[PDB]
Amino acid sequence: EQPHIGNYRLQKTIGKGNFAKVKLARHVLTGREVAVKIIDKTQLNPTSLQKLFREVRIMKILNHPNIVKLFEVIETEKTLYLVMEYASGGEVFDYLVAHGRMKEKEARAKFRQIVSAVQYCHQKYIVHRDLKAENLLLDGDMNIKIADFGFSNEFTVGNKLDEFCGSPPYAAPELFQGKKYDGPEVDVWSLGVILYTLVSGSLPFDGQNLKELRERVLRGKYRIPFYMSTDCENLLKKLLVLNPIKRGSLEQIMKDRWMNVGHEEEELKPYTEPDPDFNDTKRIDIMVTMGFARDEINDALINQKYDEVMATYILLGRKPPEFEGKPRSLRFTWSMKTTSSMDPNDMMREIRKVLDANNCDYEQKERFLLFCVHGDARQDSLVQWEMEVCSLPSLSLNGVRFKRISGTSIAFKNIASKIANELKL
Repeated sequence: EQPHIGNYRLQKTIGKGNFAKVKLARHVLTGREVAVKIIDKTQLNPTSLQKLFREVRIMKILNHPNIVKLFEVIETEKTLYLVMEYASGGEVFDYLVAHGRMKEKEARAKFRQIVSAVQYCHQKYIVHRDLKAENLLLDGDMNIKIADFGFSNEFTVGNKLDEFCGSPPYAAPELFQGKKYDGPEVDVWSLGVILYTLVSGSLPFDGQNLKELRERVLRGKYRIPFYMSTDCENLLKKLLVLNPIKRGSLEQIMKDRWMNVGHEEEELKPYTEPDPDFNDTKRIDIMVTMGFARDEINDALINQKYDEVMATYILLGRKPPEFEGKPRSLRFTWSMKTTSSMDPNDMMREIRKVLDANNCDYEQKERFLLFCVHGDARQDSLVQWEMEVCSLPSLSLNGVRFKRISGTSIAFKNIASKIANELKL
């Protein structure tokens, strides 16, 4: 029986991977929603267990509105639990699944938040090294929420790193060569791969094998589409520079023309951390009435070890759940390809038939939600995802929400697109 861990009631899985799985949960004392990353302690070798100490250490010190925040760390002998901020809006590549290549003015809104977060990290001498699409999540307001610092580490001027941990398509060419790197320049490369992909719909480098992907990456030439602005193409000449010394630093990037069109007054400036507010008396007096002793509270916030007591206090300064006095009414990136007037239960009968024809297996979980799976794990093509029928802000219109649980974004986009093209609603 595992419905609970610590003070949390665990819910569905919202993320899965080779060595970690994430579940949505509700804190039982304060009602807030969280994501719980479940790391199995028995399958770690010397290197992965040094990454996990680096991961919890680094998340303890980042405090930025577009970086997933840590709430509590709970340990057992064989399992480690990181309780963190739940990003309920999906991932930034959902725009490309739903709508294809993004408009530069919309890509700029997210890329300003991504660069703000990533440069805030580089200002605290932290490099992410896994800035790939799967790690750019969105909250309920579609704000960027950068996640999974598992491959992350600190850097110091004068010292160099040698690990290669991130995804090959987003990896700077120094990594492909086994070359000792300085750090923050491999994220600046990797952000150029992200921006090229959001405004063009596909990755800048790709081959049908790693040797071809490596060769294309090292030559550093990508396709300039007809619809791409000079401004955007001049910025990628600052991100995708083959020589790491010649690549801009994100401080310069912030002052690039393309990142500030539409923002002439408010230019993108380095984010300055707020001041630590570990003495909010309203939240302390709420905790004492929930059964915590004032001294235990004060000590826990001075010791800063992300235990039960510190977790309740952080969670209290998050928006409470709304007071309580059939498809869901949700705000998601709907598309006219999947919007319809048809009765939702016949919408699911249609969704289930199309899944069968493209050899997708699924399991019904709620009245309007399926968990779907397609591909073969040998071909790096296995992908799992949710499909839910949700209402839109009108009278009888409903859509189909796709959310990836597992698998590559590339493979998710292929299978989700093909289902959406063939839904007849």
